[PDB]
Amino acid sequence: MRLRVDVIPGEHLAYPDVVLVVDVIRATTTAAAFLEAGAEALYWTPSLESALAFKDEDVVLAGETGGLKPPRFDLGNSPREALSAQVAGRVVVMSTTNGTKAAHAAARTAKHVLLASLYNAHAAARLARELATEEVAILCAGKEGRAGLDDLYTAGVLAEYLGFLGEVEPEDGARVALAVKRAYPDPLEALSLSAAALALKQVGLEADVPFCAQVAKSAAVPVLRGRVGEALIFKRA
Amino acid sequence: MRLRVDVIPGEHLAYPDVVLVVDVIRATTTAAAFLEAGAEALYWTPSLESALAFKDEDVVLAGETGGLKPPRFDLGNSPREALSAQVAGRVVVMSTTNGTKAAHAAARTAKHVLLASLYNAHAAARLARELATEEVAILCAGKEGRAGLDDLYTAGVLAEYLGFLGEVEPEDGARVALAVKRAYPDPLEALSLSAAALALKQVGLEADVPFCAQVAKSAAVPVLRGRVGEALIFKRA
Ligand SMILES: [Ca+2]
Ligand SMILES: [Ca+2]
Ligand SMILES: [Ca+2]
Repeated sequence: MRLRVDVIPGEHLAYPDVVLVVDVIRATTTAAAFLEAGAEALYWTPSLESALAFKDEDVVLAGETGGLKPPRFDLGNSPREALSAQVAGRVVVMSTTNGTKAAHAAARTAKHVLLASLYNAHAAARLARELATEEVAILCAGKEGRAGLDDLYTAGVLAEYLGFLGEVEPEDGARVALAVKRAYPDPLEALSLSAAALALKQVGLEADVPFCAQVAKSAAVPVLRGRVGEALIFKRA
Repeated sequence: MRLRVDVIPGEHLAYPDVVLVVDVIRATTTAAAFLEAGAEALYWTPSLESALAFKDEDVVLAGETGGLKPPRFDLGNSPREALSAQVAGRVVVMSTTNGTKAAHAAARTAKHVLLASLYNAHAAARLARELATEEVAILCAGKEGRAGLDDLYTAGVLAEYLGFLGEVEPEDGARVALAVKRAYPDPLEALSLSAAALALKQVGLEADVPFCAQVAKSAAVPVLRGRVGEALIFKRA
């Protein structure tokens, strides 16, 4: 079973089998939290305006620009606020920056697209292995072409767990991700040292970092199951 | 001093101060070997075609596509062959797949561009610290949008040495590079597990890997000093 980590997305990159998309602070952690709270589905849109379009339907609008909730949205991108929100049985539309680009990119060629985080890591890894036939790839969203220490650490936790579950053939990115995991046995340390955590502290949202540093506290795995208009439709596996 | 590592190049990425460009297997190692052999200058172009335009009496053309010497070139990209080449006092023109383009990307904005490898690591790190005033960035060439374990290990060796010289404030990429260095006590293991080493084995050029794994065997540091047409002009510092 090949094990691959792409440290940043690339328009030209292709995925032959499974792809675990990671934006641990915060988009993919928030996505899992909404499904853990019972949301019927998550619609990930490619832009703020595209999410604003559902603003009339029976949905909850969640998202951020610069990490902060847009004035017309119901919720921001905090996974803590997502987990406690009244969304059971509801469709949540999410508009986030780095995370949606990565998912739309992987969705271009992958057979399966899963949204992974430290929060749902063991369940996400187990489903990836169950669905894979030749490769489990992990795509780290990073930020604007530069890799994130937090996403790579998460990819290292996933890579290590996948190795615990069965044999794996890693390539370079996966060896890099495992090295990042080995260097930070503490998930909260790896995440708190990251640029994404500092960005949240600069806008007063650092309380979200410990939530994102939780490991395997949810079995909710968003899986790409369809598309409507510009939205990718994720459902709980 | 800020310490930055970009795990892969990006067209829009900018560098405010010093950049150490790394393509350890093999372009930046080969660059240093040519200067160790006495070459007067290295002209790095961004394509085979542009390198060929510099053909002239006593000019040596070196390079590769798919790791192999192109038909019209004098030498390929082996650092062993570069070190033993008849290049004393001559201009060596090079075009390679990853490294020479990465240098052009950094040179668009950097104040200083140095070509770094394990082979000249300590001299390169010392020169970067001497020239820097606000930041030393290390640009890993990788391969076609994906990070290389070998370039990141090399960046970690450089990052560690820069830290011996004074205060460093690392960002995410630099912490990833240092984690890769810590994960591999033997530079030959990081390099021989890398996709770049396996790609050389596919075409029978793997004898160059041990050469690339030498640490601080040369004091020759190619430093950017000019540009003529499509060639970046590097001289021995
Ligand atoms: Ca992020
Ligand atoms: Ca290379
Ligand atoms: Ca030109």
